[PDB]
Amino acid sequence: MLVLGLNGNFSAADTDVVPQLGEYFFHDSAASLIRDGELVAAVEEERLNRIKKTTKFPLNAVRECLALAGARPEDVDAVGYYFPENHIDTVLNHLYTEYPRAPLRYSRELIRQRLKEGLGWDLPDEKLVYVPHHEAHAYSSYLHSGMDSALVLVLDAAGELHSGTVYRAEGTRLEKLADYPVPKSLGRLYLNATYLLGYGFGDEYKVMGLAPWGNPETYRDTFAKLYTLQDNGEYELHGNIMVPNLVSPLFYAEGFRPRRKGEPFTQAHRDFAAALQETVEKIVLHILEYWAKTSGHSRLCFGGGVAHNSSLNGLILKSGLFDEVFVHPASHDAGAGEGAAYAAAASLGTLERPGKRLLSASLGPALGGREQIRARLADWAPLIDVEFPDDAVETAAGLLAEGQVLGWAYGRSEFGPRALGHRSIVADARPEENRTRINAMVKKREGFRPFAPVVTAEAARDYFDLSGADGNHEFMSFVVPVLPERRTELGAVTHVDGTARVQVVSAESGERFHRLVRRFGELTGTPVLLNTSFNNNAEPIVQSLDDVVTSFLTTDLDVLVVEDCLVRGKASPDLGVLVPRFRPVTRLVERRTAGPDASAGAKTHEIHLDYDGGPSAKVSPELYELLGAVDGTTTLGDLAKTVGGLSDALATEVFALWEQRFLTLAPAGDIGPLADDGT
Amino acid sequence: MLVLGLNGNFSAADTDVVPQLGEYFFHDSAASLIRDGELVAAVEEERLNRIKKTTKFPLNAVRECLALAGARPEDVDAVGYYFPENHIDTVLNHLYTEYPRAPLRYSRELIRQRLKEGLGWDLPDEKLVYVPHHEAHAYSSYLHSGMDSALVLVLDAAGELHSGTVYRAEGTRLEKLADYPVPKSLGRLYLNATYLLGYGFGDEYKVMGLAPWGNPETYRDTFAKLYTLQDNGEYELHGNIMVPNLVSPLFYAEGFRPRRKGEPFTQAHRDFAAALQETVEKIVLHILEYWAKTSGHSRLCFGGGVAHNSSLNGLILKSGLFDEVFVHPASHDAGAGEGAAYAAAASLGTLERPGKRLLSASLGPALGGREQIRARLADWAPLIDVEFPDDAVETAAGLLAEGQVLGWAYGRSEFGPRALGHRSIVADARPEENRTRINAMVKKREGFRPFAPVVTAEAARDYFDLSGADGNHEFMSFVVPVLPERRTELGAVTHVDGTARVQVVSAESGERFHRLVRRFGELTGTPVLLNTSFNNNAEPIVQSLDDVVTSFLTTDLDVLVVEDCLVRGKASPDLGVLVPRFRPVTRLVERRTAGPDASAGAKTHEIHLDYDGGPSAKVSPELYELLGAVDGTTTLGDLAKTVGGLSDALATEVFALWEQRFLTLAPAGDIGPL
Ligand SMILES: NC(=O)OP(=O)(O)OC[C@H]1O[C@@H](n2cnc3c(N)ncnc32)[C@H](O)[C@@H]1O
Ligand SMILES: NC(=O)OP(=O)(O)OC[C@H]1O[C@@H](n2cnc3c(N)ncnc32)[C@H](O)[C@@H]1O
Ligand SMILES: [Cl-]
Ligand SMILES: [Fe+3]
Ligand SMILES: [Fe+3]
Repeated sequence: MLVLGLNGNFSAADTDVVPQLGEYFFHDSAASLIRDGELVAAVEEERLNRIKKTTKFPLNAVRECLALAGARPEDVDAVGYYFPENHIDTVLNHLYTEYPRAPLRYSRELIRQRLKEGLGWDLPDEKLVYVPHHEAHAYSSYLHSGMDSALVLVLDAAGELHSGTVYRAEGTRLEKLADYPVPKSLGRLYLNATYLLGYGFGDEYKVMGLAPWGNPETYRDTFAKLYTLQDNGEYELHGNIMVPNLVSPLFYAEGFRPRRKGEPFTQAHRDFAAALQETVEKIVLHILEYWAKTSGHSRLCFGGGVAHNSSLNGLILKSGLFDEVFVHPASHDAGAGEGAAYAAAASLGTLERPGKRLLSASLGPALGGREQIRARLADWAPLIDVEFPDDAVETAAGLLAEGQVLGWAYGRSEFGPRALGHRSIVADARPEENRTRINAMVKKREGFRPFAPVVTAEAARDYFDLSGADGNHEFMSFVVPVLPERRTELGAVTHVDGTARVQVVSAESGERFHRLVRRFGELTGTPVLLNTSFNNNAEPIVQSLDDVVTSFLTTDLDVLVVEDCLVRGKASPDLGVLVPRFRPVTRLVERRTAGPDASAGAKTHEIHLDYDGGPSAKVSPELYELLGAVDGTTTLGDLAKTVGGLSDALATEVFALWEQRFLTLAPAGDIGPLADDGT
Repeated sequence: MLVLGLNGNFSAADTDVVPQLGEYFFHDSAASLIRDGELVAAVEEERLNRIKKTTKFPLNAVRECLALAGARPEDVDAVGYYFPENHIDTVLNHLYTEYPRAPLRYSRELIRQRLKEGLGWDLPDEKLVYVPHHEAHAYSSYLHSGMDSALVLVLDAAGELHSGTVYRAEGTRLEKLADYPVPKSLGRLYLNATYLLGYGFGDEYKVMGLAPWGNPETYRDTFAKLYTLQDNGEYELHGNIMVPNLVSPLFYAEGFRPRRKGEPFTQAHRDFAAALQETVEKIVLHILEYWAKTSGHSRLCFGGGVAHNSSLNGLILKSGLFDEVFVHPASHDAGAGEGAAYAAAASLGTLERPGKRLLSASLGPALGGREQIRARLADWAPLIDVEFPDDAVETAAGLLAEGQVLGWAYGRSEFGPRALGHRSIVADARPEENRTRINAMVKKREGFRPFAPVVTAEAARDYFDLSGADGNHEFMSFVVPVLPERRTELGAVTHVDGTARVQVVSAESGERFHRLVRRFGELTGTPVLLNTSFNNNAEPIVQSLDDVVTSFLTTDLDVLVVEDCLVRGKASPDLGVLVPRFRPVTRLVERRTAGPDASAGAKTHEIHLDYDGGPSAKVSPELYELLGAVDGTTTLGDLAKTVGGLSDALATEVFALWEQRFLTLAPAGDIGPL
């Protein structure tokens, strides 16, 4: 029983179905593959087209999943899509009325066209199954829990009918107990508020990170005017007719000032985050207190995008409402993509389910075999120095004990937003200094952002308070207090309220990463490391060896450990050997605007990425002339010859474009097809 | 007592308050000036910045109104703005949360900044008055009616609180009788439906013109699912939670396929428009049947943007529900700007009002004095031939009788969307082939579109069925039946259903235009002309002399009559003497996207206008190089020398960009102050 689960919109690599298609129109595209009831492969398209939370059709994700499964497209028994057909087609139809030049192609025709043109795959109509959105979420969260029965709660921003749903799950059977309508979305509430802080879609985790720095008393009475808790676990959100934002009109009327780009976070801003987080917590605990008592159940699965609020999950864990709580690594729409595969199989006979609780999210493409990796690392010679230690974990453990910050790339990439030791950046977890050192310098993000610890299963309870229930910690789903007697010891991974988004690694969840942290513990007396995602501020988590090396070379990391090779950056790297390549969304433009006196203004030049929210950057006339000749094969050095050579000024200008990922820059050729490692 | 009325957003000429500010965020910007109760000047900003239904701050309109009144900024006693302060600021606040780079400037600071930087006018806080939106519509529509008591209905997309409001008016006082919430908007319903016919904001009256070609029965039962009439003049619209469009999900579920831009209008499209138009008529007449008998009024003023639905007005006229009906020429938000002035005046003293029913919309800037018009037409000599007939009206009537299609430009431009004899295109109303060609060749628009007649007041009842109530026909507010025995004769202006959006012109409403129509009637026996607005498909109604000549030369008009000068295009027009200028929104781009094997794709060049909805067009490599050197003073002939002479292909390529208004082309100099 081999079933593809699909989520996201339908745009091609280089264009969107409607020009500048909204980034909120079916985001976090992904593909999942199940076989005989198990999740055999899953990867978000963002890892492959390098567009954070992309909406584009997950064609690459499908190709990669089929390769990991050793399947042809025609081997696939069914395809599940994470919304009902009439709902997606109604939304598409609405986009088409707003863009009258777009041809009338609805989801079924588009899915078949993308697979046909992309994979030579001729999908028969009977193999495509469309699925209720909250059902998809519920299957994904509950079926990987290892539980045989559970209360299931789903809370997200937009199901077709509901923003919230409560189920009773038993075996492979879901029974809806309650629902909440779309305008009551707590995910929409959170996003609406997030905009008042100078942030936008995808920044919710930043707002959650900020909230402990604020006082929830300041705006508590203001938020009280936006919701009311009611009997039987009901609530209302109080809308308005003025703007599509629940929160902005009232806060404007009380003098709140939305944060501007590049501005600092005032105490008003910090307190707003704190009150927003406490609001969503109170409503969800209101829901769960009622449905715990009413259903009688002791086990909870929590899905939907809202279940990436690990602070909320920590409060659910400590509430004492449940004995067990499970949360999936990909609880946002990529998880509904997986769930849709299971719902498609259920629609076509009895449902085969996973045999055990999910412990590892290592499910995307691997980096490649040792032969092809070495070969490719050699293409990078003009830029890096490679060692081959005897025990790369031992060497890495010592280097971390020495105080270095490591890139750590091994095996199959993580499904969902957290890095868990397959595409990670790791450092010593004890010195506070590592916080501003990694935030400001190497990862280039805001300072209030705390860092997440990874600890061995054996030492977990010597450092963290996991009480209140038995939650799953392999995926950093839960924020838990750090025990007071360990707070100062864990100076880098302890938030202001003494809490931490802990990963608990085991020989089961990740043998190599468990070995690393254990071995570090023996060397140091503290088996806890800092673990943050391996990417800079302009890209999602790195996927390929090339992505890994590129990201190493464009951040200030000390050493990179990638499949037992120890990589360092040469003294002066020769950028001239790299071959520049446009991304599918790269645009290069010379512009003239209207001058005063109604002349043609003077030429300016820019590069940008053509998707909604895509970045943009000025380029010098000289780099514009160089980039216009990019052919995909000639090296940067050789292209620069046409403008007098790759001078230090040009190389610096190119490097800064590289850091923002406007172009692909890598040695000639590729690493070739990913080899059969025999697993 | 001198009061300025304002409406629109606050964007400058070249930038918008937020980048790509949506075209619906405070559109139809305009300024109005009232002195001693009388509307002395009014013009929409679109006529001056040449962006249809523009949202930009009406800076040029304010300056032009002050000049027409002979007033200085410091003379203005008050300024009214057509929405409450908190409402417009809440919307601005929302846009700022979506665009965190934009600084937190709200409407009071923005309005005073635009006036100070734009006019040198430091406006004190106490002179700025914000006004309820439907109250502003109501004042405008009622105070110009000539009536001393009336029922006043306002229907539009949305005021700050309501989609519709019903008032009692007596003397100068408005008292509210009823209101309808924002989700019940009939304006929003009609605009939602308009999006299904491949159209957008501003196109509603095209859908209106399509409706008589459709059968209203096909989708009647479908539309019946989106509204319910209730007792005592109430009604409800049934929304949905999938998409922000009331209409599209239901019609999708029944297999409706929204027309694509540049595809024909199928019979299902036509039937869709006909059922839509019937639906809104049913609901409005339901509202008005209740409130006429309840309020006791025999007279009705109807305003708000929905009052530009001339078909609806004609059914209100024939309904027998009222003895009299008045509709203002500018019932959309420009008219709300004017009403904001009256409300501002009322809050700062007693309220002076118009002495008479408004008969003329000729309220914008004029074309200029006779000598500056003659001198400026001389500057255009390399492209035009000019005659100076003894009696231009006499000559024009004869040319019309010989089958010529005339541009007609005189005096002050029309306020509101209809051309009424000051910026008009006119032709013989009799041959049906005139509608076919003027649609295809001159206005360059869809063949289904009807044409509106102008008739003399003395012959109106010989041709049209005006009966029922007494409505005002000076501004083409009402669709009326053409008399059956005249439908054959009026081949070009009788719509498929036998109706016509008539302008009845009189010596009092437009003396010169009336003389033209009367004289044409004397020559031919038919005192009726076709009268369409003087603009091509790429511009709003022409304003200045250079606008009129530009439009004449880039439309396929036979002859232009402008302030008694007879203008025709030269056999070979020398485009090289024209000085190209960028418009403030013109952008010139050389672009590369990704190509094969992740290469840089091949260069392309394009020109575009930088506003939401703005057009774009490809340009050749060599025109791109030419336009890159535009300095605003050098002629196109001199500019083309750098690229090796003004080729015949370059001139042709330039002419087509001129026709689409991507740049300004005009002889050196200008007409000077008017
Ligand atoms: N159907 C659909 O909309 O996709 P989805 O399941 O991925 O839900 C995303 C929603 O979860 C909310 N959300 C996401 N992350 C969140 C976080 N860390 N904290 C609070 N809310 C969050 C987010 O604001 C957004 O409203
Ligand atoms: N409300 C506001 O902000 O400005 P406003 O007074 O100018 O109203 C615009 C509204 O009039 C509606 N509208 C315009 N023309 C229309 C027509 N011919 N038929 C129906 N509705 C029309 C249009 O669809 C739109 O919903
Ligand atoms: Cl591994
Ligand atoms: Fe979801
Ligand atoms: Fe209005």
